[PDB]
Amino acid sequence: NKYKRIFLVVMDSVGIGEAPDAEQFGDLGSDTIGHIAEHMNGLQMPNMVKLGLGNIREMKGISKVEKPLGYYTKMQEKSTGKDTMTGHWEIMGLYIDTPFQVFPEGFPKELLDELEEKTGRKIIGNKPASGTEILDELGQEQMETGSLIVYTSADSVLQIAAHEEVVPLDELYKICKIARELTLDEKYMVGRVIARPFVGEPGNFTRTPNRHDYALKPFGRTVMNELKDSDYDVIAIGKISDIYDGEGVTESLRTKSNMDGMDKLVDTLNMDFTGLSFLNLVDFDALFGHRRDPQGYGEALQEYDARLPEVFAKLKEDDLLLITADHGNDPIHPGTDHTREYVPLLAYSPSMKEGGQELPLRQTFADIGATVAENFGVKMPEYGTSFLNEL
Ligand SMILES: O=P([O-])(O)O[C@H]1O[C@H](COP(=O)(O)O)[C@@H](O)[C@H](O)[C@H]1O
Ligand SMILES: [Mn+2]
Ligand SMILES: [Mn+2]
Ligand SMILES: [Mn+2]
Repeated sequence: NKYKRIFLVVMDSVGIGEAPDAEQFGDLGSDTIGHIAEHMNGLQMPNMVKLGLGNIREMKGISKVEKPLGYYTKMQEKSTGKDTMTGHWEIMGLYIDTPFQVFPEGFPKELLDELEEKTGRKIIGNKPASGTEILDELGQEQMETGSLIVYTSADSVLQIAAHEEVVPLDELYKICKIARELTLDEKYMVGRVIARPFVGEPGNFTRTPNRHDYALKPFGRTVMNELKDSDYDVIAIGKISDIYDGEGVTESLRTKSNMDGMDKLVDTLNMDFTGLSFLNLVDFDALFGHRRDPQGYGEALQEYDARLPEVFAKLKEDDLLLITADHGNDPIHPGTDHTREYVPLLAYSPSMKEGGQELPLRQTFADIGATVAENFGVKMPEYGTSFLNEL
């Protein structure tokens, strides 16, 4: 094998400019990194610059270098949707025709009607809201009526909140499983159903750790499945295990923040493994992209960049570092949804003694999966073209 360990980092939502098919999505003009760089009066990302980020595209404060540390290009998404699951499933070798839906105006009446019909309970709320906002507003009504608070976020989720002393936990879980079945329907395909039990009294409600998620498995066996089946390590960091519903995962490391994510990445560099360490840095998307906060996004990008030299120092000759994203989420764009953008690709190993070069544009995110598969000698995915030989 060319590399003993591959470290794959998804900077969630860190797009590098509108894709050729952005118009279809109402995403003309989108540019996640570029608009952030303009907001910041120049982004300070010297380490990503050293890798070749500016060689992909020059942006304010992000210039090309003559000798990038590794190879660089961008990737184009082939799957229909621009959600996190689609992006990640494509990265790991799939093609996803059916997009996961978001619900800025709540769920269709047809779906909620069937959920009421199957559960024998009324549904209230039906809007995007934070857990805290929706409980403050509707918690008391929920307690008094035995209704279900159904809500969403800016992502593809359906959340059901019920008080633990009013709706027994096992009943809430049964209801969520019903909702999970009803939402395997392309009219209202949600990525994730989430049980949101809460306790307390009016003016003092708190969600409990009895939260449970109901995810969909990837629509196909992924490169991760193939690595696991061939007795390789597949270490998932952060949201990765959840995104793939555990498929192909041999170890999962929970993270609480981007900095904690980098700490866990460092933890994996310190581990003797053979296979894949796969990190998702979610703060970019969750805290900054969706909240349309270019300042916070810029600061987070600078915080992430400052962590990289330690990663560079720990990489061995037979390690490969891959840095990419799963879509865009331009924090100066209308609405609250993701944006259809190219994503950067940087590929670096210390064994690249004369630095890197430009790779041909990756025509599907599955080029990553194909590269990982070829490296480890496992079954090649149906989609994707490996760039292993180019490195
Ligand atoms: O909590 P996570 O990280 O699993 O994230 C989950 O809940 C969040 C809501 O958080 P809240 O209602 O507390 O503001 C959603 O944005 C996210 O799509 C969902 O997967
Ligand atoms: Mn848009
Ligand atoms: Mn994402
Ligand atoms: Mn998102």
